[PDB]
Amino acid sequence: TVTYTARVANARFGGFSQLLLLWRGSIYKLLWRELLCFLGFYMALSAAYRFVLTEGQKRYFEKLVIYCDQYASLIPVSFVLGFYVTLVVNRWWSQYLCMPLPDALMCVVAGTVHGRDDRGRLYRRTLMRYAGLSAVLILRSVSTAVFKRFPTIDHVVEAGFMTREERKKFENLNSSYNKYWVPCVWFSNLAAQARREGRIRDNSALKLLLEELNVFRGKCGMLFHYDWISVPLVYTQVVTIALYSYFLACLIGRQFLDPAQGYKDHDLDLCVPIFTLLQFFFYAGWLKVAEQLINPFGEDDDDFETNFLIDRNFQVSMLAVDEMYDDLAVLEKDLYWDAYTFQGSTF
Amino acid sequence: TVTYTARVANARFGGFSQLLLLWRGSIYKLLWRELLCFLGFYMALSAAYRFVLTEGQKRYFEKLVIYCDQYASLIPVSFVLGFYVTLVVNRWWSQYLCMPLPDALMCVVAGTVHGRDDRGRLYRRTLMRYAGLSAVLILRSVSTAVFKRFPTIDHVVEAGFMTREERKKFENLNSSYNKYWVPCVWFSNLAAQARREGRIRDNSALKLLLEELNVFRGKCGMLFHYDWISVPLVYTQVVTIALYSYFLACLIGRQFLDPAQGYKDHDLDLCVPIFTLLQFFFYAGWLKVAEQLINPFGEDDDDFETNFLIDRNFQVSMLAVDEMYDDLAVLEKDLYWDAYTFQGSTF
Amino acid sequence: TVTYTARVANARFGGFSQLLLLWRGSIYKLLWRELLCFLGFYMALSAAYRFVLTEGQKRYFEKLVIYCDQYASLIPVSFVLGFYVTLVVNRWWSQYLCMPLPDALMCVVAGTVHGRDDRGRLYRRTLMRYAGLSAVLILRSVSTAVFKRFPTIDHVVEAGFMTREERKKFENLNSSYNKYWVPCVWFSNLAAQARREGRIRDNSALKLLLEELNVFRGKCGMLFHYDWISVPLVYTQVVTIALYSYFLACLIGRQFLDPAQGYKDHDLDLCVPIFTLLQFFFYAGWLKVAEQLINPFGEDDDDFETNFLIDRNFQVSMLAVDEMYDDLAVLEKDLYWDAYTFQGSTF
Amino acid sequence: TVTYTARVANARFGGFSQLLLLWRGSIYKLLWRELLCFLGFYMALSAAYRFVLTEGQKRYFEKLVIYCDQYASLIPVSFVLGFYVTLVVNRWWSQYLCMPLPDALMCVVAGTVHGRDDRGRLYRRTLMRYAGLSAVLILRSVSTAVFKRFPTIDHVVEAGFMTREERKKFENLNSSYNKYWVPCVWFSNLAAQARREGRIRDNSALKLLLEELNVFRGKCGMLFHYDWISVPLVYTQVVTIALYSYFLACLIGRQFLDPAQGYKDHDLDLCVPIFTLLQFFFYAGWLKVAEQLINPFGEDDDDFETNFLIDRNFQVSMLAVDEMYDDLAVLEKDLYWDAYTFQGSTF
Amino acid sequence: TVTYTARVANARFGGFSQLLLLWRGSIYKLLWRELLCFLGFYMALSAAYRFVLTEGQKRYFEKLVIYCDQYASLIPVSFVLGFYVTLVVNRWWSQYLCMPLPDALMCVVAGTVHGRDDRGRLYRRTLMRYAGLSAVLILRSVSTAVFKRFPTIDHVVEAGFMTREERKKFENLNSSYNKYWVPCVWFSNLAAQARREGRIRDNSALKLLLEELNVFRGKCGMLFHYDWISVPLVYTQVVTIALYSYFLACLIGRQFLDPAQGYKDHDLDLCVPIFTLLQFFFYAGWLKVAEQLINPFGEDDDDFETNFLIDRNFQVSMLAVDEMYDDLAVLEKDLYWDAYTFQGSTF
Ligand SMILES: [Ca+2]
Ligand SMILES: [Ca+2]
Ligand SMILES: [Ca+2]
Ligand SMILES: [Ca+2]
Ligand SMILES: [Ca+2]
Ligand SMILES: [Cl-]
Repeated sequence: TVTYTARVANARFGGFSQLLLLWRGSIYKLLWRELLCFLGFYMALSAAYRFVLTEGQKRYFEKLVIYCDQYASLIPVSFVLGFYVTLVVNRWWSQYLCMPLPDALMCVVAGTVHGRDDRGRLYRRTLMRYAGLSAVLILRSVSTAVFKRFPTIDHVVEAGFMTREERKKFENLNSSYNKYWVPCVWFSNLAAQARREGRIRDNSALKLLLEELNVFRGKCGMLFHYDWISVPLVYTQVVTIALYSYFLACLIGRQFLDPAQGYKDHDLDLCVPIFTLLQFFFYAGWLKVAEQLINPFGEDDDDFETNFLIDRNFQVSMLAVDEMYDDLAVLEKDLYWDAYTFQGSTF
Repeated sequence: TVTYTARVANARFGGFSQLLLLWRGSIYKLLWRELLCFLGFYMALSAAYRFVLTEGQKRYFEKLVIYCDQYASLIPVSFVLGFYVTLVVNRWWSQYLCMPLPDALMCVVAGTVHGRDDRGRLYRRTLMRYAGLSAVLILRSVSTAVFKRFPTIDHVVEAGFMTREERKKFENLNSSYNKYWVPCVWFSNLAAQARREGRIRDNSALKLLLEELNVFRGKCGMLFHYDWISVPLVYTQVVTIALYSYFLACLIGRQFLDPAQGYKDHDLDLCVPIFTLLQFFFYAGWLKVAEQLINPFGEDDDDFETNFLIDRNFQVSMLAVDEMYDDLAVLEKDLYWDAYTFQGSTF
Repeated sequence: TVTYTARVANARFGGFSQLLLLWRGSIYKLLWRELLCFLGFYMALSAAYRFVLTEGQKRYFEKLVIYCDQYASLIPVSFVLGFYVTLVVNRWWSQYLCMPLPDALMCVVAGTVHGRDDRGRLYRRTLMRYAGLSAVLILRSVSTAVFKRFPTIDHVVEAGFMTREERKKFENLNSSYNKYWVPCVWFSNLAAQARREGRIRDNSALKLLLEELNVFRGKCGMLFHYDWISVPLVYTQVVTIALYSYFLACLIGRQFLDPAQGYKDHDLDLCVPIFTLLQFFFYAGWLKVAEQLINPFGEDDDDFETNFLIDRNFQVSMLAVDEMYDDLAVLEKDLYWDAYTFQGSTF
Repeated sequence: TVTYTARVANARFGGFSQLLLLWRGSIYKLLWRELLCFLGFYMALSAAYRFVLTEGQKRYFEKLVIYCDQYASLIPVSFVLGFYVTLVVNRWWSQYLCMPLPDALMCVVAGTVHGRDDRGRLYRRTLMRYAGLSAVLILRSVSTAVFKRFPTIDHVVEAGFMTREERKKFENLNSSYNKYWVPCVWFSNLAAQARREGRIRDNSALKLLLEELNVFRGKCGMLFHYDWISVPLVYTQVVTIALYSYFLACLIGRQFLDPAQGYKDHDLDLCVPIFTLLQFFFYAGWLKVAEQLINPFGEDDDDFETNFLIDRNFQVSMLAVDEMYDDLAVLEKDLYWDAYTFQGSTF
Repeated sequence: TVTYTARVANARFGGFSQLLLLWRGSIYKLLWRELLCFLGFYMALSAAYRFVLTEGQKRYFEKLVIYCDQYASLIPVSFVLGFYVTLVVNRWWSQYLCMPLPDALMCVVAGTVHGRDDRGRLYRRTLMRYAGLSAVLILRSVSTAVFKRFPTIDHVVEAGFMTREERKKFENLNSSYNKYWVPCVWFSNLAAQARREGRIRDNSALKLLLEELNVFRGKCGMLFHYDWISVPLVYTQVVTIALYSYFLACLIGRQFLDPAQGYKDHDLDLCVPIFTLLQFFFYAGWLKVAEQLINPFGEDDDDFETNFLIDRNFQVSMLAVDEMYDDLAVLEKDLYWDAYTFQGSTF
């Protein structure tokens, strides 16, 4: 994730111009290799036309260039590209919204699971750790960065998210499918035990805990579903082929023809195809943004910071349910007890 | 479902190029027959023009080709195609999101339905089996793969989702409509019985169970509704006719005319209509993706894996509510009890 | 509703081609009269130009035809048509999703309203009948098919949805607005009475019943709102005028001019305007789909089957709450008690 | 609101043609003045060109007309207009969905607030009146029609929505912001008092009442937010300028030039610019629909009927909670106790 | 926020024309500098062509101008601009909807937290102050205006949102991440303490309080997420480059060429490029609206009034939970106890 929100707080004279000088998470970084390859192929073809082909071969090549220039518009590059990019971007934001967070669960646990002794601390910490463990399992299933951080369940145990006994129970479970849900069932069982023990004082509190757990588990399952159901491969292949074929055609149709031949619209020999290069930049860059966003759990610059989120979530949950439990400041009267540096359209 | 999420984790130099070599769930697989038919018809027309027609017939054919080329643009192929494909894709993702899953219900049941003896196991297993049976019934109603797996209710009984006594009750019910909902009413009655028996310990737990059951049943009903209310047949017919008529016109208008006739824009005889073939590839491929996604419960490569989901859901639910019930590891202090391989825009 | 989901389960070679042979709920059925009128007017104008007008009149007519052909593009037919059709289609699916269904309510009632005697049956049946009656009232308010089935409240009473005493109470209520909500208030009062009587055993059950009732009543109210707030009449008039004016202009601009006059682009006299007819087919068909879908409660082939839904809902609700109440099969061990015909991207 | 749903129940031969004869809430009503002004300016320019300018001035004017005709396409009228209209229409439907309705609250109150004596009637009536008063306050804040009906809080008191004592409390509250929320806090306090008094019999009933109150208050707040956060003024100014500049350019570029000058595409002098007038009609009408819908609480024909809704809501709420409370017909066996005028795709 | 809802209540003859005279929050204010720079560069190039270049240099410049004019269309300015602006506008409205509001929480607190003595006042005021403090913390994290108002936590303490003891607890918490959530955990702990003390009378009331708290905290977290996950920098760079390159090309291609050279379409020398300036105005203005809306928490005229909202929310919450608690007017019979200044489509 490359954040630039602060730079664009206000619309200024050189507002978006300053952002053109950024390299990390930039379009130049994503596309310079492809732009170089396109320019090299175009230059090779141009040099062959200028210095290799004979006069008759040059005449035939000019006819072919005119033909390609006139008929390359038949490829609906923008038609397919726009739909594909819209689908990818919508999926991208939806996937970000599906990353589980323990904030609601930690607030509920701090408010509902009680006891200042070691057993109450154990209950709260274990519930939050079960939530975090389920999140870690799903993330290592769907994210390459998290998987690299946790290439085995032994790594998860050493990171403290799972214990050795929990590891034994986890591995002894006979199931050929992803087990990211197991900590959620552990959470349900532990919450039921706490309610039966009196640590959770009422049935409404247990119900709220279970509802928060279901929301968390649903976000984990949504992450799994997004990982499984990719964007249809047909769409990806179609857009890739459209872009590739269009610019392969432009390699010929956008060639500078000899101005002495009087061809319509071929009157200025600029050598470098500035506008063809700009069009390639824009279209290939659109597709490259789609490529980067299609799997936002990779290791691109603009991909989600899943490891940072794991660390932050675990730290915050443990703090909230252990250090902050029943640790309020005395009720004091505030500043305005005795009371800077629109009413409507019809009023 | 053809998953390629891992291949596209990062935006690489040859990122989407590698995906062009996939056959299963590809555009080539879906469209090679149609492309071959179009090319064969075009080649037949070209050969007839080149070797059969007389000089005057050729002149008239050239006039007709020019006429078709100039007036085939009147058919709004992209206008209708884009709207149709957008509608189909939105319905496709919505339908996937409507497939029932027992995860929330299994967590609630493991947390709320109690008893380590045979009766408690029976309660939990039967509740999860009722959910799974309702899902199986709706899926065999709407999915051809599931129906092939379960062509009769006898198959459902032999698969273990229904018992013989439940089968008798199910068949004795006098109703001419789909009975996918019957297991949900069984679930409600059984949950009420468990609460009255004391297995469910509080009214809040029963309420949460019923809410989860309603969510599950609502997803089943949404699957039924999507199966019933197809995309309007008028739209399908209109898009099919638009594509067919446009490319039937292109069969004539895209013909290579004799360059010796001096016709504007007919100067190079390439024989093979490369760009016409590419345009057909793209437009027909867009419509073929729509065709494959319109009913995502068929047997296409990219259709949903409903049988796999049935098996996974049943296995996971049974495991969670039977083997994992009240089977927690002792409360142990975690690694960080005593405590790898951004704050905001204004900070 | 014309359902063709099964025909399109798989993407086949002749996939959407087979659907072109359907008449009921087809584009041909909706548009053949208009296509015939357009063709007749075009043919009348063509015959007048060919056999009536004098040479000078023909020259002026040719000038007018060229003028109309060149300036008819100024009418943004697709621009307005696409937005209108998108709005109509979104409203159409939303309206279908707003049709009330008693499934959630029937499950809750079967689980919460108790008693195997006559009084308990009366309670459950009356609650479900109140829901069904409210749905019937709203549907006869908004649907022409339902209104034809129930042209008076006497018809509703004879259909069994309302009793004579309930009819007296309903008619004695002094209100000038639609009374579809009255059965919902009856439902609330009856549920409160049942809870006070002990038939509903806990306050949570009553709360769940009231929440389900509110969801049902909200769907009824949404149906009322969609019926009341039509698509803005300005949009309908604008799209109708755009289509009509565009094709009235095409009646002149698309005329076949005498090829002996050497007019640019008028070189082939085909008599029949194939592409103009195809363009009219597509655009007028788009508008006709909008026309059919704008009020989906009419009597079009693709309109919702409201009477079928009323019958199905009443039958299923009565069955679920009366015959299926406390009618479970004994708890039996299932097939897999002792245990056919993907893990992630990083795995 | 101009409702025409019944007229469009079925797709008929003259389906949308009949709607062209409606005046109230029509495009003609909204746009005839602007169309007349455009036509008058065009005619003035045409007369000046025909009868005032000298030959050399006419030649320069013809050059300017050709220049304007060719370069007026640079203004992206449709590009900005479509986005603006889509935004406005989405906001319009969202705003309609945000108008508070007392139906859910009245059902809950009739089911939960008890007592057939004067005190129970007082409780129910006062709760519903507090909801209605909050709605009235917000509506008079955001709607010009409601404000005209209630130009002062004295008008609200005389309408019966507020009492004199409540008025004293309302005015004594020291707050410089809109007070539409005050009746909701009164509702919360009164519901708490009723629960403490025993009129509300359980804590779940009070919770459901408070949840319904929060939904109602949230809709009121959404109305306030929509009133406050207008569509960005930049967008409105940009679209207005685009339309105005485009058609000011068309005033010159669409002029009929002398056919004797042989200018390309200027061969027929029709005097009246039929297609330019039609294009203005369509584009200006699109913007006028946006103008009418941008604030749907004004006094346009198609604006929401806020006063009617206020009256209906108050009448229905009072009826439901006072006359219909505990006023059920005896439990009678229905018609079908002893039992007119699809199963799936795979079946 | 520049509100103009009242000005546009009705569609009038000079409806949107009046809005063109507004300066604050206008397009002119945002874009006059850029328009001036573009005009100055164009004028410099024009003067150089007219008075500096030699005849041969002028011929080459004319060729280059024609080349740029014909090939500048290859840059898909509108294609990228529309998608970018749509994304930005959707994010803008979503971000506004995510600003936390205490209305629901204040209603719940006034209805559930009881006691007319000093301790009850302390409880209610402290709960609402915790909500407001969490909102202030997140807003100063994401908003530059709020941060300027509260550049340090000392400023927050002096504003009365935090106490000195709460400040000590807040700073002693060992966490490297944003602490906006800490007041929410304080709220949970304080609500639990109040319930244990009897101030909250039932478990359902505590559950409702915790649910409202979770909604509030979720909106705060959504604000944080929107601040963190910016619009992809690739999209911003691509749109900026597209606009800049297109209008840099127009600087040359839109030059007025010497009419004596007989160049096609260069016949009228107007000196000032009116339509090029209008096109720049529209496209650059679209991008400037995107720039202003991309971070709606800056200090633009149309940015959200976060400080006003903070003040209003605190004042209203304190009033509702302190002055308005248990402060109802006696239950009086209303005006209509004894009872101004549509039924459906089928009726
Ligand atoms: Ca990626
Ligand atoms: Ca399929
Ligand atoms: Ca209809
Ligand atoms: Ca209005
Ligand atoms: Ca800003
Ligand atoms: Cl609840």
